[PDB]
Formats: sequence, C-alpha cells, structure tokens
Amino acid sequence: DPYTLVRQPHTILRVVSWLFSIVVFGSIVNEGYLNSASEGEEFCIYNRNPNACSYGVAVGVLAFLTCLLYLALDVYFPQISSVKDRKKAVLSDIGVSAFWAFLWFVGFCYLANQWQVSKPKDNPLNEGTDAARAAIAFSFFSIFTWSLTAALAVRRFKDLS
Repeated sequence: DPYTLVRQPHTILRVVSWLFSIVVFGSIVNEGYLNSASEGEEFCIYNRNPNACSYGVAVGVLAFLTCLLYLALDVYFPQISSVKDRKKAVLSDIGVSAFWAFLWFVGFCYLANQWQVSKPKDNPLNEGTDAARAAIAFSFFSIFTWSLTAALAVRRFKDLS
C-alpha cells in the first residue's frame, strides 16, 4: 500500500544512518586519520592506519551526502501522484541502500582488521580509543540499518508494484 509506505521506517533508517555516517566521519577526523591520509609523506600516505580509516571516510561522507539527498526525496514521496513513479523512486534509492550495506561492510572490515594489525588481536575492538571505537561501532550500526533496507528492496517495491 503506497499510502502506508509514507510512514515507512525506511525514512527513519535514512535519518539514523545519516547521523551515524556523520559520527563515523567526524570520529575519524577527531583521530586525525583523514589528515594523515591526505598527508603526502610516505610514512602517512602508505600507512595502513589512516588508509583503512579513509575507507571509513569514503563511505561516511558519501553516506551523509546520499542520505541527505534521499531524505529530501522522502519529503515529496507522498506528493507523487503516480504509484509507479513512487516505485521508480524506491527502486532507485533502495538498490543503492542495499549497496551501502556492502560498502559499509567493507569499510567496517578495514577498520576492524587494521585495528587487529596495529593492536593485540587477542583483545576486542573496544580496547581502542574513544573516537576510533566510535567509528568502528557506528560503522557496524550503519551496516545493520542498511541491511534492513536491503530487505525493504523487496518489501517496499512489491507494496508499490
């Protein structure tokens, strides 16, 4: 039912992941790994630490960009007179949302794995620093919210189809 998807938690998930993407990006910046990644020095640009974080930055800042724009679309979702055109909008966004699950999975793994390289792998990821752990945690949290949208790729689509 098109007229129930107007209150679909999907929109909420966009807001949640929108914020989470800010937290991850910001946390990485707070650590200073973004600056290190941009640093052309061969001991920083080839350093795996900031490079792993730069993957978090990639998906972080672009998720902010994408989700922000996606939320703007939701504003006018119920303003669409054609249910078919609504399906087009959902299909277009939700396909990327499913891809975000992949993208954040990869970025997350870079953060988690690189931590196990630089720090004792016998210890859990929660033995890292405040912001570093925030980036990892909220990256994982993002994956959850994106995996929900991956399911909605069928739910919402068929409810409009």
